Amino acid sequence: GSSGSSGKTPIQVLHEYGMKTKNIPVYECERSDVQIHVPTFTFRVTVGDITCTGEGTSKKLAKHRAAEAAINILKANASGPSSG
Repeated sequence: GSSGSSGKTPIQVLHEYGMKTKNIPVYECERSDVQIHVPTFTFRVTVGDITCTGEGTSKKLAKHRAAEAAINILKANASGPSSG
C-alpha cells in the first residue's frame, strides 16, 4: 500500500484540465446579493457543452461548487463527441 493520500482541489483540476481540451472553465457571477458578512455569488461554469452554477455563497464556496459540478460531470458524462 502507498501511504500518503492526496487530493486536488475542484478549482485546480477542472481549470488545469480545461487547458488539455482547449477549453477553459469560465466563471461569471449571475446573482450577487449582499445582506450579511458573507454574501451570495452565483458562479456559472461553462466547459465545452457542460454548464453548471454554484449558488449559495461567495467566491469562497460558490466558486468551489461551480468548479466541483463540472468535474463530477467531466467524469461521468465524459464529454467527448465522436465523428460520423
